[PDB]
Amino acid sequence: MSFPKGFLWGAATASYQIEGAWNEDGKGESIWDRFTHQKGNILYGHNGDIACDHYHRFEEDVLLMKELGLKAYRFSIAWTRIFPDGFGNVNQKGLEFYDRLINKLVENGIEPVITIYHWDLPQKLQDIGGWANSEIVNYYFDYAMLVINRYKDRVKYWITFNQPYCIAFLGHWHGVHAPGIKDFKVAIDVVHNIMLSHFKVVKAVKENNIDVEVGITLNLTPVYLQTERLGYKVSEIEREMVNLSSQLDNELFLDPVLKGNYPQKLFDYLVQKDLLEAQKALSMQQEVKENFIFPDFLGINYYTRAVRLYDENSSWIFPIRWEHPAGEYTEMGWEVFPQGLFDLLMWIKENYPQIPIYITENGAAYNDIVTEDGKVHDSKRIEYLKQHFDQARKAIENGVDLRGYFVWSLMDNLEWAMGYTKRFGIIYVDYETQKRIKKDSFYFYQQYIKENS
Ligand SMILES: OC[C@H]1O[C@@H](O)[C@H](O)[C@@H](O)[C@@H]1O
Repeated sequence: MSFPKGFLWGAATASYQIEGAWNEDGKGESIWDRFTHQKGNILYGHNGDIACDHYHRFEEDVLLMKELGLKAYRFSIAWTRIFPDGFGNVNQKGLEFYDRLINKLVENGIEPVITIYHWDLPQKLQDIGGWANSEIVNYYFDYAMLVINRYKDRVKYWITFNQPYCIAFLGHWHGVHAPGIKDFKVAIDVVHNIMLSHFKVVKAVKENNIDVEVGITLNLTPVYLQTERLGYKVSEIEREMVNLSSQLDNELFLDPVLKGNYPQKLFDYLVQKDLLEAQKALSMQQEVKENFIFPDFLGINYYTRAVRLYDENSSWIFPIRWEHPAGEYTEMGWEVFPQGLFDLLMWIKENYPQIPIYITENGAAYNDIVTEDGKVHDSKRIEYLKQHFDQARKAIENGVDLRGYFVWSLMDNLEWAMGYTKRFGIIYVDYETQKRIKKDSFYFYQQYIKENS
C-alpha cells in the first residue's frame, strides 16, 4: 500500500522557536519576548533572542530542505515583524524577509505551508487584553488577510492557528505559556475568540474568491481507559467523566471547526461546576453557529496518548487522574504510542465529515550528542518516525484522506518553556556556533521520502 501521488512529505517550524533577531528591523515585542525575558518562566533562563538565527541563515536552511527532498515546508509568520504594534503601521522589512523566504522555497520546488498564528502575539495587543478581548478578532483578521493577499500567488496552504488548546489553556489557565495568565474563564473566552478569528478568515477567503486552501491545526490526544487496560468492568460514571475530560482536549476544538457547535456535554458540566457562565455558554453556541464555515483541511499535531481513570477527589476540573503505561518514553516524558496515530485518524474519519487531513506535526525529543566524527546517531528518533510513518500508511489503507506528513522539527529549536533542553530536529543545531549537523534521522527521512513519492 503506497502513499498517494503528491503526498506532502514535509518538516515544520515556528517563528519564535527558530528565527532569533527578536528586536531587529523594527520588529515589535511579542508576548514570548516578554515571557522569556521574565525570570522563572523558562528552564535555564533560555530565551528566543537568537534561537537558530534563521532570520539571517534561512538561505542555507532552505538548501538543507532541498537536499532533504522535502515536498513542503511548514513555518509560521511572526505577526510582530509585520505589525510591530499589532495593527496600524506595516513594517516593510518584515514583509521583505518572508518575501525572500517564500521566493527561495518556490525556487527550490518546495510547497510553502504557512501558519498565520503560532503563539507570538504582539505585546501591544496583549496590553489591551490580547485574545481575551473580542477586538482581537478584527486585528487578527486584518493581519491574516494582509499576508494571504500578499502571498496567495506562491502559497496554496494556510493554517489560521496552531494548537488553540495551548494558546488558551497553557497561556491563560496554567500560565506556563505566554502571556502567563491563570484563569480558566479567560481561557474559554480565548478559545471562542480563536474560533471566531478562524471562521472570519475562512469566510473572507471564500467570499473574495481567493484560490487557496485554509485550515487549522489542532493537537489531538487520543484518550484510553486504565480500567480497560486492567480488564476491569467500566462503570457508567467513569466512562462519562473520562469522556468529558477528553472533550476538553479534542472535541472542544474539533466540534466547532468541523460541525459548527461546541460539545454540549462538556458545556453542561462546565456550567454546572461554575467553570463557565451559563450566559457565555449560550452566546458561544449561538455565535459559532452563526459564523461556522467548514474548512478546506484539518491539520493534526500528534505526539502521544493519555491513559486516564476516574478519581472522585482529583484536583483536576474533572474527577480523573492520569496513569503511566509501561513502554518507551521520550525526553518530554511522552509515551511512544504509534498505534494512537492510527486510532485517532480512524476516529476522525468515523465521527466527522469527510475532509483532507495533514499531519502538520509529529516527532520526538531525544538527548542527542555529537560524536567525535561529527555525527548524531539518533536511532531512537528514527525508530519513532518509522513506526508513525507506518501507522500513517495503515490509516491511508483504511480510507483516511491523509495528504501530508510534516516532521517536527526540521531543526532543534527553542521548545518554549523547556528552553533548548529538548531537541526535536532531524538537524542538530550547535547553539554556540549556529552550525547545522544532519542527524542520522535526516538521511533516514531523505531515503524514506525518495521511496514513497
Ligand atoms: O511540545 C512540542 C511541540 O508541540 C507542538 O504541538 C507545538 O505546536 C510545537 O510548537 C511544539 O514545539
